[PDB]
Amino acid sequence: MVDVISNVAKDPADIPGRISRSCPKTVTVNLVAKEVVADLAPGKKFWFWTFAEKKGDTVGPATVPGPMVRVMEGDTVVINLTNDLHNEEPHNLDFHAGFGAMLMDIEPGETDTLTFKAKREGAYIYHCGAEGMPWEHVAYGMYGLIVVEPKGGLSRVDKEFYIGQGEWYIKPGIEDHPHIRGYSLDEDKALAEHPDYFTFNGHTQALMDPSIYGNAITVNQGDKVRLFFVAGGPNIGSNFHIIGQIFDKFYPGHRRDFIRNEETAYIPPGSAAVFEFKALATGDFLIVDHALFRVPKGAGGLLHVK
Amino acid sequence: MVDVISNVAKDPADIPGRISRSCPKTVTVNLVAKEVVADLAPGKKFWFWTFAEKKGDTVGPATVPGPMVRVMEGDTVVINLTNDLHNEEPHNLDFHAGFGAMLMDIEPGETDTLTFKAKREGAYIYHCGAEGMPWEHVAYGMYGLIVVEPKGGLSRVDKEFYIGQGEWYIKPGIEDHPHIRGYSLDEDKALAEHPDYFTFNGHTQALMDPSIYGNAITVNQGDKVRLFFVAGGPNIGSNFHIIGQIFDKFYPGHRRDFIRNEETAYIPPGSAAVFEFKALATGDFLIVDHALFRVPKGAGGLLHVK
Amino acid sequence: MVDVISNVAKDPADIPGRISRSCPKTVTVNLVAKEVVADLAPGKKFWFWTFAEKKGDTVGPATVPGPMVRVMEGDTVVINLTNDLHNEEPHNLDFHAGFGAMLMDIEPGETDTLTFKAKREGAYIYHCGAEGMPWEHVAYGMYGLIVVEPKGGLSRVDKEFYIGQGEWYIKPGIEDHPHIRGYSLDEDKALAEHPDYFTFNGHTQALMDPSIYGNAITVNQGDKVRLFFVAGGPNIGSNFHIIGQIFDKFYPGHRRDFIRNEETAYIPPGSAAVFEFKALATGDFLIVDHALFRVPKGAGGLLHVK
Amino acid sequence: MVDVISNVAKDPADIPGRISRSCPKTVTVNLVAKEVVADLAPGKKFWFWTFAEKKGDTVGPATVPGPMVRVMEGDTVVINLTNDLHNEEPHNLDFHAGFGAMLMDIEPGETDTLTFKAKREGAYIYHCGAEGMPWEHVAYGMYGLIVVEPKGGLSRVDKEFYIGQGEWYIKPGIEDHPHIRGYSLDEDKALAEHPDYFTFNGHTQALMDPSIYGNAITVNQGDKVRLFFVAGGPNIGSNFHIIGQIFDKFYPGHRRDFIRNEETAYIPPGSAAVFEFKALATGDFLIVDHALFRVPKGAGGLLHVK
Amino acid sequence: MVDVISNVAKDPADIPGRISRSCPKTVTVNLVAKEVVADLAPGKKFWFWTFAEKKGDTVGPATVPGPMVRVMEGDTVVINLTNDLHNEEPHNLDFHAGFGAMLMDIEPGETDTLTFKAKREGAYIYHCGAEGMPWEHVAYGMYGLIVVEPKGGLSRVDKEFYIGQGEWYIKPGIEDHPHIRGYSLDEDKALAEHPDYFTFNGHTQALMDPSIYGNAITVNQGDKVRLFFVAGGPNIGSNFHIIGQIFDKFYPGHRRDFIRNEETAYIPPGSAAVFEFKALATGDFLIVDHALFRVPKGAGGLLHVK
Amino acid sequence: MVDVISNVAKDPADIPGRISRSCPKTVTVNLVAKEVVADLAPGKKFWFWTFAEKKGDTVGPATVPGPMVRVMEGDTVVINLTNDLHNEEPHNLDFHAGFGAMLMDIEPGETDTLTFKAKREGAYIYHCGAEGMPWEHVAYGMYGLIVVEPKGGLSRVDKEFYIGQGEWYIKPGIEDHPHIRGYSLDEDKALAEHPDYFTFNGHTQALMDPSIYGNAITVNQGDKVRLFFVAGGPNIGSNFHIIGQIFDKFYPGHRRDFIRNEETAYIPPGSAAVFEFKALATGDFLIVDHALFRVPKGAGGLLHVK
Ligand SMILES: [Ca+2]
Ligand SMILES: [Ca+2]
Ligand SMILES: [Ca+2]
Ligand SMILES: [Ca+2]
Ligand SMILES: [Ca+2]
Ligand SMILES: [Ca+2]
Ligand SMILES: [Cu+2]
Ligand SMILES: [Cu+2]
Ligand SMILES: [Cu+2]
Ligand SMILES: [Cu+2]
Ligand SMILES: [Cu+2]
Ligand SMILES: [Cu+2]
Ligand SMILES: [Cu+2]
Ligand SMILES: [Cu+2]
Ligand SMILES: [Cu+2]
Ligand SMILES: [Cu+2]
Ligand SMILES: [Cu+2]
Ligand SMILES: [Cu+2]
Repeated sequence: MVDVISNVAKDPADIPGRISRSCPKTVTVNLVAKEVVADLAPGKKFWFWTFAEKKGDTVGPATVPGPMVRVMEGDTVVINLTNDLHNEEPHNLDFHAGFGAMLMDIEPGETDTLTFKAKREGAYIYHCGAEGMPWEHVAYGMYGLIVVEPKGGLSRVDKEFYIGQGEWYIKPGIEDHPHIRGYSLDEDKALAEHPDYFTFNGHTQALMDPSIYGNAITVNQGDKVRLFFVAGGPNIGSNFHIIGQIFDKFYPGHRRDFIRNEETAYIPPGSAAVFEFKALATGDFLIVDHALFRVPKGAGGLLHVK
Repeated sequence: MVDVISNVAKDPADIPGRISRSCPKTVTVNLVAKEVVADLAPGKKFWFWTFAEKKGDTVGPATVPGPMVRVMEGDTVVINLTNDLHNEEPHNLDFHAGFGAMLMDIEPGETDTLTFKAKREGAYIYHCGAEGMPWEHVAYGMYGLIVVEPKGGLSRVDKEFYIGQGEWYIKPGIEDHPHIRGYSLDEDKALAEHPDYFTFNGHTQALMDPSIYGNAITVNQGDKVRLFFVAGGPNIGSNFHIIGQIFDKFYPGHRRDFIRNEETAYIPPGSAAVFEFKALATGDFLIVDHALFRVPKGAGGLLHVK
Repeated sequence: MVDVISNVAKDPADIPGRISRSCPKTVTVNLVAKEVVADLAPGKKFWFWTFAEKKGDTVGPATVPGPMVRVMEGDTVVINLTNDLHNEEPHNLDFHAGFGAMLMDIEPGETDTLTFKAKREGAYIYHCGAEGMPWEHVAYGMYGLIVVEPKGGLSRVDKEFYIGQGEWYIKPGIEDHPHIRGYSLDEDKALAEHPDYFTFNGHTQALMDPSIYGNAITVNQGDKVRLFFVAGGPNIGSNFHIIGQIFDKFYPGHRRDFIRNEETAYIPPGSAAVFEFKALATGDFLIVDHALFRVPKGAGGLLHVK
Repeated sequence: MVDVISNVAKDPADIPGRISRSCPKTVTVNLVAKEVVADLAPGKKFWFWTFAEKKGDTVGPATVPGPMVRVMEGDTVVINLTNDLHNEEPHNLDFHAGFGAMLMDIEPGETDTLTFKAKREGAYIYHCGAEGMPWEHVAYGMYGLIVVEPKGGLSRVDKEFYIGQGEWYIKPGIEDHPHIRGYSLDEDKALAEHPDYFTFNGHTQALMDPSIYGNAITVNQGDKVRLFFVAGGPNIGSNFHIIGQIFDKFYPGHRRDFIRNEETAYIPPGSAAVFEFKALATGDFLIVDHALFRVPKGAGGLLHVK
Repeated sequence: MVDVISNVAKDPADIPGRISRSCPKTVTVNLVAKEVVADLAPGKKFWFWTFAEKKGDTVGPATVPGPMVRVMEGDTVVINLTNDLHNEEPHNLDFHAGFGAMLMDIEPGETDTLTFKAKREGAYIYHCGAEGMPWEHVAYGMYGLIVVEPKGGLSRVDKEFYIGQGEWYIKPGIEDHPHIRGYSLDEDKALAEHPDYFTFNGHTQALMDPSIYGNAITVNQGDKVRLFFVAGGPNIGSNFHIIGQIFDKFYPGHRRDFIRNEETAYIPPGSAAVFEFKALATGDFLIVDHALFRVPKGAGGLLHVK
Repeated sequence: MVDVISNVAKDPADIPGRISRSCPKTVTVNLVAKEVVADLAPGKKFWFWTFAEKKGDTVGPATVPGPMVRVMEGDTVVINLTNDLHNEEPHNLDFHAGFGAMLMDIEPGETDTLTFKAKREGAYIYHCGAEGMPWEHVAYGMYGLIVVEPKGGLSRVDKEFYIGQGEWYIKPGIEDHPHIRGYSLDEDKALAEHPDYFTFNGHTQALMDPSIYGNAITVNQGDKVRLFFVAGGPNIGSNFHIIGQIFDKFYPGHRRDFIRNEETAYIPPGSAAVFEFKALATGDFLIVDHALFRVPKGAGGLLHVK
């Protein structure tokens, strides 16, 4: 029987450590595909397909976006994916950071390993592309961010965070688990690109609710901040912008190629990027897609400066 | 009782003077938030929320986009905002050009001053973000462009213009002023991102009608032209392009970071940018968003070369 | 009476030869506007307005996107357009690569020549803008790509291809040719930006069907690949991305201005660009817009690496 | 009767203040041409022609190289030159930092003003070019350094110093002042480019003797150091290098154009340049021209790191 | 019997025409090696070995430096060298602009052709390297400048000039032509690098004497000036500098690689370079090597600004 | 008693292996200071002070320039210097590649280790600076080249070589070893900068004599060649140039900062640099300082292309 948890919100501080090395290495991460029911919005239970990071023998939590992977250019990257036994649909990986870096569909219970070399630096998206239906798998929340830093790592910053944006089309009733009163993917609404809710880090109120990481992204005044951003979509890009903030550096792919002083950057679906800004002003600031009516739909977050 | 004027179209030549100085200064502008009824489209009266520039004791006209602000990097910028006495909803400022450069909601009648230092160069958007509902306030037309030029100013050009694009969702009847037969904002159409009309400089026929600035943007052949462009949205970006024209320089944020020879540039909502092109061909040329069915809806302008 | 052919799919290998010269020249191409009925999707006949390239006395085939034009910066470009006698609506050219490079509407039967100098390098779109209704003419498939290479030509690559993306709004019945059972343009669906099908190179299954250029784009492992890409629209841009591939170079307009290591690039409607990537991984790879539900609608292609 | 002082050594710390402004200004300096007898080397009295800086009503000391002038690009530079009453030969100015920035020969007693605009940034040499014999006038020590910093000034550093290198050809006996037992310029040795002594800051032991600025150039470990360097010549350039030090930045003329990590830089006679290096190692370090036998001849200084 | 002419001074305006083409071509020049007696200095007859340019059937004059060659990058360069019948020593060519671009020693009377492709842009020196003794042949004045401009040519300028610097060691008596009372090369003085005279364009007073090209280099105020400079040596480089002038651009080899705002540039012997400066100041200005005692020896020229 | 060998010529192919790693390491080299008598020129025995590289238990040969050291930026460099027991004067190291990277004078017999971090990339000189008389120690031949390559190493080339230039002042008789008939350093000639011989790699005929490395530097046509060059001096720089060759890249200190297409580059004494060129022409080519009378004095080498 399916697990039913409060939410799949991803902490935007659960980030691997900064890179200060030039020696290539074999970086290795353990992932587990987890089908879960949880609140998408307040009062709305949704059937999620998520990624969870396994450390040692311990696993979870299940989140949207998935766990942030972090490596250096020239490293060898090993992702062990497991498909939980209590899942329904099969799953697999697809890393934009690698050349032909896709796994083969693994059945619930089986576990396979994906090995690939990260030979192009940048922020990339990774996702579930199983059954040749990447649309359906991403739509349910199976997407995360991988960053390949250059040799020596990116310029050091005071605080760093991770945000994944996505849109959701909800149909009441789940085909499986009919006992559960909650929503399932809507093909029609999805095909028509007419979403109901927008989410930052897997929840409509995530980054807006103190209980659900509402004060999670907080920085001291005068700090340099870096933001690893993904647009999971699966259809709508993000006109990303933070109120009262100016992006000193913006690079979608390479550190060297960037625009200075961007206010709002269009991040297309299925793409990741890096934002850099100094927190020169104190107080609360609203993180939002600048398609503003999107914000009421949940494209709304909160940055704190002390 | 509400004022009812023909239109809120903004002259795309009402531009402050070019900057040729390196001495920082305290540049100061007087704004007044003005709720007005006027033609959005021919035969359609709409309830606008606009910005107007006050010179000396004289104010107006009320326009969309709002008045262009123009400063140098390192200047100190002072905006005195006034909320007219005959307004309904409260208002405030939000400048993308400044760090935590937001005012506090001022009530109809009261007047506050916003002081901020412009320490990042570029073209930025400013707007009304009052009542924590920037979507509603921008949707009614409360958006304008500010440019922070580098020290010495941008490279001199023969002719310069100012264009703000926006989309509108209209509901017949205004909740207030029921006597007026005209349209008010539609939450549903707005939330669904399905606009009825598109406008350049606050009117569907603005830049297309000789009476309403139709021949306003005219330049001599062989001239260098610069265009300060804003995408007010509040939801739809602009695939900006001018027929028979090639953009020699395009920079969304910094002068140094630009692409040469762009044909169509995506300007996301809540963003401003600078276009530069030589008028090497004579005659009439259609300024349009390149989502072409948008053009019938009003995303259509006119450039004249003599 | 109208011609009725199986499809208007464009071979993504029918490309002019690479440029290795610095001597400017007068490059000349013969085009013929061809109204045709053909399969848009399997089982759906659509009324197309296309461009065809005339070599010597021989013409055709009629395709979407139109024939790729290819010149050097400083060349003199001569396009002879002919409007077939059995056409209905008038037509003309509009080249984004030239300054005021638009023809005048030519009637079915008449033939005019467009001469222009290509003095800005880059990948550009060209299209039919006749009757002052570029939306209607582009919507029916009258769009192609022109590239102006720098002097010496772009860096040489092993394999090169040409892809035009577009979206379609279909209404059953053609106003003309009522005898034909097939679909015509839908103003309403088009104005609302709610397309039914998406196409790569003029067909929903083109680049997916072995019969219809399905294995057309095939390259040997370790090859450098260049892709000339257009977004015909006429309303929807393309979040272009190829699965298992990383773009080493991406330039929308100038060769010099580009971003390294892009995964997904937003190509706005009415714009063309150049993608460059090494085929370091073997096997099949899905070419798609990353608005993934678009892929089921036909935004789906196939790249083969041996 | 001539003045006879111990030495004309220039303190390499008597430097104007750093520039942190972008507002152009009229910077003004008062100079006085001073013929003096002093020790060139220990036990060798030489007849010097020097420049001295007049502050307020007070003047002196007389030094080689002359006083460092320091301005910003776009400033207006005013140099009042005075030729002392007890001088013999006439004198004038010649600034490499200005376009046609030469005075006219002023007679002993008379005083003229040189006004010029500094519209090209960089480190330049200035000198006495009177009587159309710049060789004779420079040979006697009439040379100094002027730097035109960019707007905003050069990047700030912890410690800054000023060094002028020169070579000397000495003939016993002065034509004038026969009573004095000391040396005068040797035409023959000078014409043959065979100097006897080399000097840093006007003395053979200057920068080597604690009494004569020997510990004058001292910096704390980990400090950033900037060095304003002139090669007075008048015939021999300087293969400038500091032992145990690496120049992180070296620019002869423009800040932007520089080589990173230079060990020894050739500074041609009649040229000035800027060296930048971090003092990462403690202890004493020998400043020298790398024509090493030059060092015994006096091309030898001392840098201290604590 | 040997010819005896007044001087071998080269007009610094006898320059080929500017290049405004990108089409490679086969540029061809006819040279004739001419041994001549003439004034090196006033009252001093010297035995010169020079190059002369043959146009059509007409040849001469014989000059130092030799005739300026001027081509575009990618051209094919053909130099027909002739060794006059009344010469003594054999001669040949050696172009620094070409890969293995050396002729074979041609005997007096015989004529050979040198063909080479100019595939690296820049200013280069060419000279006589015959008998494996390039020192002896260059010492007598057999050196000239070749420039390979990029495709399109260098940026256009108002006025352009050509200057070759050299030093001379003179021995009274010529081994051949004993009847002539004049000077021949001195091995000892030459080997010891102790020259007697310095020359600009083959004469000590050339560029200083109105009769001998003294007012030859004259430009209008506000003009852009370009200078093609060679350092023939054969031993001493030139600390080139023009009084009252600042070099806006200086490139020894490639147009792209240059330093801005140089005052004095060291040009090593056997090297050529390009100087660029605006003539913003009127009047007379002294062109000189900044080894100033060199100027009395003849390293002295004259620039006029009106 | 002193050793007496034929010559101290250094093989310009005895070069450490190319670097293809980014992992910092502790690179370690064993040096031994060796006083030796040998032929400077044919028939002239000179008293040399040289460096020799000790591999394992085996040492020698003794050469000028000393052994080439080769490391990566960020490595830790360990040089064990030994002063042979049969030496007279004490010795020490001085690396331009390190911050305060000087040893203390070690007595004949004693052995010390120099540890330093190479944190600035480039080609540098190292030498003996013992007894505070670097002039005397370098003059006798105690100088070599160290290169700090960037992470990943310099771009790979087909063939690589090592050349050290120097000048010599010789006095007959050695103060020590009076039995030996040969020459010792001349203070006077040295102080006056009037050298007798010039040498490439420690011998006048080295690189010119088949027996003494005359055909040592040989490369196949079409090969890319890199040259690590030092100017030991100790007084005269090198106007380095190779006949029939063009330097595609020239960097004195940093790989990034370089000039393209240099013909002759001035390398000041006490400096090292990197030259890069393609061997597009076959046959013999003369390597020389372009102060051509220097070539007869021994500044003459030989490059072979097959
Ligand atoms: Ca990315
Ligand atoms: Ca902007
Ligand atoms: Ca383009
Ligand atoms: Ca300078
Ligand atoms: Ca050159
Ligand atoms: Ca170096
Ligand atoms: Cu899945
Ligand atoms: Cu993807
Ligand atoms: Cu408002
Ligand atoms: Cu905003
Ligand atoms: Cu048409
Ligand atoms: Cu178009
Ligand atoms: Cu004087
Ligand atoms: Cu000077
Ligand atoms: Cu000759
Ligand atoms: Cu040469
Ligand atoms: Cu020693
Ligand atoms: Cu040294």
